[PDB]
Parts: sequence; C-alpha cells; structure tokens
Amino acid sequence: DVAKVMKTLDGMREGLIQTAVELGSIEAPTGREGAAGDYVYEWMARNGFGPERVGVFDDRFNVVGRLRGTGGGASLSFNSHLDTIEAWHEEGRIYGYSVVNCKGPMACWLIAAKALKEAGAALKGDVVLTAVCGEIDCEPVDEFQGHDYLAEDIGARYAISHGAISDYALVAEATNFKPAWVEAGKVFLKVTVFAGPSRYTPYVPRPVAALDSPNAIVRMAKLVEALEEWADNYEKRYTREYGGGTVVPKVAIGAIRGGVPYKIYRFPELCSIYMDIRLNPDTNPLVVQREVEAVVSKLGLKAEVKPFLFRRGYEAQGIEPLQNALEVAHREVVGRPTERPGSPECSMWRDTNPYNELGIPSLTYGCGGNTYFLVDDMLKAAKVYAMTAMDLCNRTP
Amino acid sequence: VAKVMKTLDGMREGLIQTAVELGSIEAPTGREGAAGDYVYEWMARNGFGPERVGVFDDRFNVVGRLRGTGGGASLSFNSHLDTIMHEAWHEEGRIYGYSVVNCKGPMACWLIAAKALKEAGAALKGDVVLTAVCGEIDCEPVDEFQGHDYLAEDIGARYAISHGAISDYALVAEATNFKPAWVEAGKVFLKVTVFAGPSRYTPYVPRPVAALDSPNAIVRMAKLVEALEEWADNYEKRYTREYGGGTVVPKVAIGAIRGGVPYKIYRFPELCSIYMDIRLNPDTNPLVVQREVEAVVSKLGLKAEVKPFLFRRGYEAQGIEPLQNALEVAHREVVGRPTERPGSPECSMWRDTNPYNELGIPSLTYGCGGNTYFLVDDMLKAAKVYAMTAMDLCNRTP
Amino acid sequence: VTVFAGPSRYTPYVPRPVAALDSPNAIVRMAKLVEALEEWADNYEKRYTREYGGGTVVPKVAIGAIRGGVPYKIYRFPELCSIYMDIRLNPDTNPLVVQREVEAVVSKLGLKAEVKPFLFRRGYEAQGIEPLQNALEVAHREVVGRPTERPGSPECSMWRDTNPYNELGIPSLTYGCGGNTYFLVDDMLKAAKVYAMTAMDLCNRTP
Repeated sequence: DVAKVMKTLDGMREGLIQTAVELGSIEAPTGREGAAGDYVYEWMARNGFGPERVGVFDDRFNVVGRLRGTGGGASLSFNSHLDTIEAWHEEGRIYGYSVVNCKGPMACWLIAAKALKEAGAALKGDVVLTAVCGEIDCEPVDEFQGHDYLAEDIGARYAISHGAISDYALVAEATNFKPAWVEAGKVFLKVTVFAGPSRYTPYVPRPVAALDSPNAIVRMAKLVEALEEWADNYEKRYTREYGGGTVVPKVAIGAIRGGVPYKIYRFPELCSIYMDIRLNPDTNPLVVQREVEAVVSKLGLKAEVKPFLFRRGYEAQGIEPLQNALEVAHREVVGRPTERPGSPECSMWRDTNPYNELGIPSLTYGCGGNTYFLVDDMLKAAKVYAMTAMDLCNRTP
Repeated sequence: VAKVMKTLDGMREGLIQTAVELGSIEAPTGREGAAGDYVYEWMARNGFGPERVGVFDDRFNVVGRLRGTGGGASLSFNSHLDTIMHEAWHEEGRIYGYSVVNCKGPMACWLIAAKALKEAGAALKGDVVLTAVCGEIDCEPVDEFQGHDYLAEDIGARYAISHGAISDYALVAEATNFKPAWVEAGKVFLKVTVFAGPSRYTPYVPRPVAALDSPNAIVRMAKLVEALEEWADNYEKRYTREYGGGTVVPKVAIGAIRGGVPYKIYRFPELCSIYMDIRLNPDTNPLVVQREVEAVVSKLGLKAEVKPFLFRRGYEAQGIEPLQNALEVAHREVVGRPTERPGSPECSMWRDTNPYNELGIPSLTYGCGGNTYFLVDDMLKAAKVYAMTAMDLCNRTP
Repeated sequence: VTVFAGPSRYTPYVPRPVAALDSPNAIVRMAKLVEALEEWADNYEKRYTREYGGGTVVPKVAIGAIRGGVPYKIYRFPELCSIYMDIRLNPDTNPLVVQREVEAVVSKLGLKAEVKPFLFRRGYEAQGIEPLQNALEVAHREVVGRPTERPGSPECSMWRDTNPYNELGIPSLTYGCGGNTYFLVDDMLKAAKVYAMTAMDLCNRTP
C-alpha cells in the first residue's frame, strides 16, 4: 500500500543520511571505483537483495541486485553510477560533490528499495538494482590503454548486457525533479596537423607565415582558430528538438600535445588535438568527420583526422508508461507537475543511452542540482521512486 | 579492374601462405593475442598502418586502413581472430584446418584483396577499413567465471568500432558459401536454479517421494528439463520470422547443468542449475522469453530463480542496398551466377554484423567455404569479389 | 555415472523435436536416467535393510551432484553428463554387486554409460564387543539411572569412526550425550561420568 510505504520511508531519514554520507565519503574517481562498489554490494547483501558483482575487472565492477515480485508484472531498473570526478550531514543538508554526482541519488533508490521490501509492498514485477562503474566520459587513446583508462564500455552497458535487464529503467541523477529521455551521442577526433622539416633551434628559418611554419605547433594555432569558429556554428546547425528534450550538441578541444617537454631543442613536425564533439541522435559520425576534414582543407593544411570514440545517442521509444507512473508519483509527493529540463541535461552522456540502445525505455530523474542536497528533497525522490515502482511494476506488460 | 584481377591471380601464393600461417597459430577465445600479433605485423609490412585496439594487452583487435582520395563511402572488412578449442596446411589446391574455415580463411581473402587493391593502385574515393577482431565466439562470463579469461564479444568488434573502426558500410567475411545474409539472431542466456530441500545426510533421506516433490533439487530438475525441452520445441516454431535479410529460426538449448559439488556428495543439494542458450529474433524482448520460462516452472508447481546472465540484440541491416548491390554485381561477374539465399541457421545465429548494425553501419556477412577445408580457387574468387565490391561502393558518394 | 549422447551442435543447428531418451544432449538423457535411478534407490534400501546385534542397517542412496557442460561455454550443448552417487552398503554387500545393478538400470533404458566407482569403504559390526558393552551398560545404569535404549536405524547406517577400529580388530562402539542445537551441561557431565567409569571397569579387567 502507498500509505504504509510512505510512513516506512519517514522512519528511515537516518538510514538515508548515513547511507549517503558513508557512500559519499569513499574515494572513487573513475578508474578506482572498487571500494564504492564493495560498499554497495555489502549494503545490498545485508538488506537481502542478493547482489552480484558484474564486471570485467575484479576492482572495477557493477553491482546488480533485485527485489523479486510475485510474478507477471513489468520490471523496473534503478540506476546510478559509482564513480566521481568528504561528505557530511549538517542542518538537513548533505554536503559533498560526491553526493550530488552521484551517491545522493543512489541512496534515494537504495532506501526506496529498502522501504518497499520491509513494508511488504505487493509488486508483481521485479525491481532491478543496478549500481554501475565508469559512467564518466574518460576513454583510452594512444598509449593510454586498458584497465586504468576504460569507463563506459565496462559500466552500464556491460551490466545490462550481462543480465541487468528490465522492461523500463530510471536513471537517478541530479535533475531537480525534471525528467529527460533524450541524450546526445559523441564522436572523439584526434586531429594531427603535418608540417616540418624539423631543425635544431640555431637553424630555425624565420620569418615564415604561421600557416607555412615548419613547426606544426604554429600551424596548429591557425587550425584551432578555424575549428573554434566551426564549433560556434556546429551547435546551432545541429540543435534538434525531441519529445524527451532539446539536444544542443556542443564541441570542445579537450587536449593538445606536440613535441615532448624533455626534448625541446628540435621543434616538432606533428601536432595533435583531441576533440569532444557531441552528436544529436540523428547524426552520423562520418558526416562530422568530413566537416572537420573540410575545415582542414580550406586552410590548405594537411592533417590526419582519426576517430577514437563513437557512441550513439538515443531518444527513448515507448517511454510513456514509465513517464506516466513517474509523473503521477511526482505530482503526489512534490505537489507540482514536472517541469522540463534545460538543453544541457538533454545534450549529455547519461546511462539512459545504453538502456535505450538495448530496447529498455529509459529516462533520467532525481533530486538536487550543486554543493549539497536537501535531505527533504532526497526523501521526496525516494518517495517518488517507491511509488513509480508500485504503479509500474503492477501493470501487466 | 582487369588489372586488380590479374594482380590477384599473381598473389595465389601469398594468399595460401597467409592462410596457412594464420591457421597454424593457436588462438581459442581467451588466447587470441598471437594471432593478433601476426596480423598487426602483416598489416604493417603492407603499409596499412595498424593499431592495436583492445581492453587487454594480450586480447586485442587490430584495425588498419587503405585511405582513399576523398569523397567516397568507406567500407569495413571484418573477420574474427579467435577459434574454437586442429592445425593448418596446404595440399591439393585445398587448405585444410578448422581454424581456416572459422575464420582465418575468409580473413586471408580480404587481407589479400586489400593488398591487391593497394599495389595495383586502384582508385578509391573512400577508405577501406581493415578490422580483425577478438572474441567473436559466444563464450560469456557467469558465476565464478569472470574477467579476462572468459570475456569475448564485449571486448571484440563492438569495442573496436566504438573506438574508431567506423565506416559507412561493413562486410563481415565468414564461411557462407557465397550466400549473403544481413539479419542475425540475438540471444538471452538464462540460469535456471530450481529450489528444493531441506538437505539431509544420506542416511536420513526421506523416501519414497514423487520426483516433483523430492527434497533433492537434481531430481526436480529432471522433470523441469523434460518440460523445457517441450517448450523449446514449440519456441522455435512460434518465433520463426521472415526478414528481407534472411529467415530467423531462433533455437533453444540447455548448454550446461550443475548441482551440488562432486567432492562433497554426502548431502544432496537443495539447489541445481541449468544454463540455457535462447536465441532471439530481432523483434523479441528478452523478458517475454524470461516470463515464458518462469511460466513453465510455475506450471509444474516448482519454485525457481530464472536469472538472465546475457542479453544481446539481433538486427536486420537497414539501408544495406548499396552494399548489397555492389556485392551482387561483383559476385555475378566473378562467380558467374546470381547469389543464392542462405539457410535459416546462418541467419539465426551470432555474427559480428550485429554490432555494426547496432551502431548504424549497415552490414552483411559473406564469404567462401562451408567444414574441413577451403578450395583455394574459391578463396581467390572471394578476394576478387571483395576487391570489386570495394571498387564499386567506395566510389559511390556518401 | 556418465551417460553418453551427442553429436553436439551449435545452438542454431539443434535438431528438434527428438524424444528425451534419444536427445543429442546428454543432459536431457540424464533426466530420464535420474528418474530410473531414483526408483531403483527407493527399493534398494528396502532390499538391503539388515538387522545386526549392533543395530539395524538401512542403507540409503542419494544423488549428491551432477555436472554436464561448462557454464562459461553454453553455445554448444554437451555429449557427456555425469552424476555422483552416494550409495551406502550394509556390511555384507560387495560394492560390485551394486555397480552391476546400476549398470542394469542403465541398460534397461537402452542408454550407454560409464559407471565408475571412485570410493569404497567397508562397514563393520563389532566382534567381541561384549566387555566394552558391559562396562558401558553398567556405568550407564549408575549415572543415568536407566538401562540403555537402542538407536534408530540412521545412526547405525552411517559412517562412524567405529568402522576403522573394527576393521583393525579393535572392537568399537559409539556413545555420547546429546542429539541438535545445544547440549545440556548436565548431560555432558553425565557422559563424562560414564566414560570415566567405563574405563575404571574395563581397564582393570585382564585381557
């Protein structure tokens, strides 16, 4: 019964706060999420959710458990990520950027599952509890390979693919009670401009115009300028409205390197930049590659434009039952109808992408959002999650 | 074309060497590194600029390119480095070796087709992307079997494509006997654990009890296996489904069982597990299938945990026509007849077309052969078809 | 007990429908053989029940483990499947008599199987136990105050370390307090009193 589960949740304010502070206190940047995973595993296990470590590495794993229902109903997943980029309680607030992103929203649905199980809520469908590693957009490239540098490939997609499947999925993040169900994809490009010939410094030819410099670092100044302008218009041209949100796909030059600092007496013939280019769900990464290649050709430069990452974005298909259950729960607990998210929270990576890629309609929703969470807002989110499940998991599929 | 054709005729020996050397390297899933190294070094000698793209230092994909002049569609050729685990050798215009059939033979064909394209100086506006992948075979981790040694598809083609080996179209070379497919099945694996008990020391076992009521989970599992076979018989019929890219007959099989442990048998088990491979047509939700199996369990008045431990989607290629067409035209010239359609099993299985199609790269599977050997004549033809297909398609505008 | 079947195929090639005793999957044949062996076990214990001075032996059977295939490679079903049977013996049954019986269950289903023993231990009835029986009974009556009752058949149809003692010519019986969650300290002090007396009696008799 809804009425019972609410009061049960009210009697768990202290477990909620403890769970958040304990989780938020564990150091868990991408690459080193094991300890957080171990915490959540032992939390799920003490509470009877039969967790499993589901991972490609024994110190970087996802944690998957279940609240099994009586049979026949739709199954719902709750999802949050274990990685980050101390946490403490003070006057109804929990402080810590580790709580905002993303241990706070995680505590909410952990506690919501605890409330459902102890109140004996009648659920025909399963609730799937999925805490994942490697959500943040780190990726390997060049000499940086394997274990230390991996992320999304071993996170949520790996977990779902290895059994953490459901009919619908709610990804809990700091959205301030605004739901989204479109996200951007991405293509990363390594762009290497060619120049030369390289000389020992006392032999460097000057003066030469920047586009003609034997130093690829100096040509790269010109190409950076062109690519910035291209980026200013890229985001306008590929802005696109969906039912699940408006996607404004942005571009940024995330890194540059040319030469090696410990050998600078001979300037380099190569220089590389690394571009983060977001994609709306309807853009082929190759269309974008040719565009960058064209900026390059229009400057009369020669360059290698090499993709080293491609992920698709998705708009959820058939999200309405989850959207509805959530909207209804939201209106009772928060008391207002839901507002629509800004375009940045629809033009991101979120673990809705892998769920939607695998045919599990998925939206993202949770409290908060930048320094702290209101415990009241967290109890509210946990109430919403608990209701959403009681609705949706009793509908037949 | 006629030049590329004769360049290829003059590489008969390189084709045979490449296949035999590759097929001789021992490479079951889990231990594909050495095959990968062969191919990396092969691609390097031939100027294709290889890169190792892997999540592990000894299990990696290998990706290279033949760069075009600009303005064309890009085509990927793909084959897998792993094998099941024979040996490989040349004999009478045949190459013997199960590792040649699956899948170093088809691989050599397109390595050689790329060598031929590059040396004859063929004019290609688009890039040819050369992708040799690890972990194609359907091994998956489960239970205590985790990580490096048991992984496969998650670190293979999908990983390579996601990490830059993208193109407009993709041909996956496999032993298909010159019949192209562009639908494959997906899959859901289910661990089904039947509950029984209470467990007793053998001198205390209650008898007689009816099998469905036995305190021993191995004995309840005898009945459930009989029921799941019945279900499996009808499952494939009910979910048979026709696509443009082929007919999918999705089949079911119980691949493993274990209950109790052999070194402690003096107390019969309260749990017994089976592991089912259930193929899916591209349009079946894995949960629909889960509920069907859960329902077989309920119909017997048994209690069981039905736990999925693998889900992959199957796909039918969308917008395959330009590649379908380049291939068909190339095939008719080199092989001399139109392509026949593949049987339903070869459309109802896993092929690395699935990851390509999932990522929006229309992809079909095609190559010579298909059990024990390849005719070298059939290989040279496949290499010719690949070369021609690239020559057509990589000059169409994208 | 390993049942043979095959040939093994990749899942998209599995032949259906086929009757369970004829399935290429040894796991599926094994379902049928398990059923037969259970029935055989229901009667095995009745047929080989046997009364001794030291207790009644009701020898039981149980299938303690099964394994077929490997879980991390399930895309090709197995040609072999094995079960592991715990078959108790009364002291007077040759293990080979029992092996042929299981082999016969197998042949009667028209299955082919390897029936391989991997453990044999003999049971024993103590011979010449009376002096220890007597010393114990006497001590028991003084400390516990009642004469001893006879055990149920499961505690006579078990393994106990009386077997090795009796095998080596040292007459041996089993006795102590208790029996399932806890012991009464009083019952333990009683047992210790019985043991101490039994020794004072028996260790002063000449052999």
